[PDB]
Amino acid sequence: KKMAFTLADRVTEEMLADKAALVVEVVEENYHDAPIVGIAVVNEHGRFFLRPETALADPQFVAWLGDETKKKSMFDSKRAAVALKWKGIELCGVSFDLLLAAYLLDPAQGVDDVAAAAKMKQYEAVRPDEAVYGKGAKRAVPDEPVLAEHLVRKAAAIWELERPFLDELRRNEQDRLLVELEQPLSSILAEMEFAGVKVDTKRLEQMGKELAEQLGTVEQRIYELAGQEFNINSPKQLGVILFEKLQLPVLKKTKTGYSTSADVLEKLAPYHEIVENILHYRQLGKLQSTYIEGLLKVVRPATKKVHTIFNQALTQTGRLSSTEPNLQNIPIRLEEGRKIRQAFVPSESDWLIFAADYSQIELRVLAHIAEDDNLMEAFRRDLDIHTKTAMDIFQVSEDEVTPNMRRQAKAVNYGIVYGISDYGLAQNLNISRKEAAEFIERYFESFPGVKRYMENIVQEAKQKGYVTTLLHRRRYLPDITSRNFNVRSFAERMAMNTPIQGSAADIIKKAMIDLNARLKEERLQAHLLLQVHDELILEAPKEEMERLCRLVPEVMEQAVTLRVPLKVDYHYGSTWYDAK
DNA sequence: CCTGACTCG
DNA sequence: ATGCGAGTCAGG
Ligand SMILES: Nc1ccn([C@H]2CC[C@@H](COP(=O)(O)OP(=O)(O)OP(=O)(O)O)O2)c(=O)n1
Ligand SMILES: Nc1ccn([C@H]2CC[C@@H](COP(=O)(O)OP(=O)(O)OP(=O)(O)O)O2)c(=O)n1
Ligand SMILES: OC[C@H]1O[C@@](CO)(O[C@H]2O[C@H](CO)[C@@H](O)[C@H](O)[C@H]2O)[C@@H](O)[C@@H]1O
Ligand SMILES: [Mg+2]
Repeated sequence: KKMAFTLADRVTEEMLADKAALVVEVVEENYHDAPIVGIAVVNEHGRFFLRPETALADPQFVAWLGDETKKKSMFDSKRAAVALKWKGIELCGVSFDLLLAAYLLDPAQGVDDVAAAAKMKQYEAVRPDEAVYGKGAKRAVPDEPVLAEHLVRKAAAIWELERPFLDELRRNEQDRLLVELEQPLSSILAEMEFAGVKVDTKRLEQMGKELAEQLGTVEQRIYELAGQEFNINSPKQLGVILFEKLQLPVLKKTKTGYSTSADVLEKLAPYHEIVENILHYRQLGKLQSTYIEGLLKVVRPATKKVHTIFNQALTQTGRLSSTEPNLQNIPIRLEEGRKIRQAFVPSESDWLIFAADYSQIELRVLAHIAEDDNLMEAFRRDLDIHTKTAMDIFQVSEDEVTPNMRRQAKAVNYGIVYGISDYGLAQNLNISRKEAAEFIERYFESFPGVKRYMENIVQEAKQKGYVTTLLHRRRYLPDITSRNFNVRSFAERMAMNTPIQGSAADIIKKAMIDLNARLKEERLQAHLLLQVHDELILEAPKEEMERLCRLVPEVMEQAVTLRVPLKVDYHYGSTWYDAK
């Protein structure tokens, strides 16, 4: 615990070796336009600390940073790349990212800093970030001496941990997943985040003004029906109004009291007309707080752009998550909410939004992995299982299936293949439990391969203690052999779902890499804006639409080659809303 | 701060 | 006990 280093005040030649562990410290969680508090470099020649003003204004250091031939090893390179972009500097040459390495080895570890990654290899010559910066209102950058040693130790750890981590990834056959998929994806996500999505605040604000009025009307209507005023957004107060004052049936209780979830309220619709109004109120209320007010709070005034952050090392299945703001959960299911999408527009005049989504993606992936003849045959015949299920459930013809019915059927298809109980299905379709049980049985009867697969994958998981995806992503499930019925059950269902969702995640990620290269290749101006799990959203001049209508679907469909074909749907328009 | 509500894939 | 994976919000 005695590490010597150089607290430099000027950049030297030895600090620019062609191989180094680099630390560009951004303390603020949201690194967009966030300050860089310090720099640390560790290479063949030594350990150095540099103040941001010093290094980032140095022509040789900036050149080194942007030199792809000068290899850098880091932890969360995207954070540094984006922070540097906001500082007008280009970062190239990142050959190793410890965050992604740790993430691939075991998502469950929740590695959020170098220290946490270090503990995976019994390395402890580095402190946790939280211990150094403190938490909450106490969070602060320590005195230079302390800060300097911290950043240098983190760089030292990355320097010493690279081989051990690559070694383990190599043994798990995940080294290519890191070097050829996640790392190149990281750079793509950095570009996407920095580019941002332009927002039509004039329109969003007008929508918010009108929403407030409509919300106000529903609010009064609710108080009138309840014969009293109360906080509708308080499940507690609401419970008293519904189950005590109004005497409605209590269909479910949670640890804190009566449940007022949407599923329960919808079931109480026949008893009082105040329940439908409350449901509507909550929807409108969510639109206002989150998609109007909340979104407006994160819009960069000067450019009218929103810059989300795609967490690439968080989900347990390989998916990405989106935060501050979350642009992966913008309304679309209900027309009222869907209009929020009219506020998301191109960043340049005469540009359009282009959206492409994978068709029945996880059913296709499951057909491949399970090798279910019927299911594979269905996709080879280009059938729509969601629509068919809709036709069967609602007892209607193909042309009588509304997009809403299809969505409900969609949830039924995925719920069944992922282990929904008869109780769950019955409650969802408001049908007899026996009926639901028969529907499920009949479902696997139709797809025996899938049934066998799910049974086998659970057994494999119990023996190996983990499951894997097509591209070797991994997830450990230690609870799978648990004595407790509940604990075990959840683990088993994770064994049934993770490989499928995870593989779908592997595919779209590769599609993004392939698409990006194709774009830069054809010198097209079109560029990715967002990824929404199984869909990619781009913007580009209208003149490039024709090319994209072929390129995007193609690249996405050819990302990987399965036993069944991949199909991509796509549309474009003046706003994200119109891209339908 | 945790719950339970909304939103999406 | 009762498909999976996520984030943000107001109220507790
Ligand atoms: N050293 C390696 C080897 C493989 N992979 C990932 C890349 C995606 C997938 C490619 O597997 P292949 O080697 O092409 O086939 P395989 O390993 O035989 O796969 P399978 O177990 O399904 O036969 O695994 C990796 O990340 N690192
Ligand atoms: N209720 C849902 C909806 C989606 N998903 C997962 C698997 C499908 C994936 C992508 O979502 P969708 O595109 O809505 O599903 P899809 O099968 O691709 O249906 P569509 O053909 O309309 O794209 O997310 C899920 O687990 N449960
Ligand atoms: O830079 C993203 C990277 O950092 C982690 C851990 O430090 O998450 C931080 O940043 C996220 C985006 O701003 C926040 O949602 C999160 O709260 C904050 O700790 C990793 O999880 C992530 O991969
Ligand atoms: Mg889809």
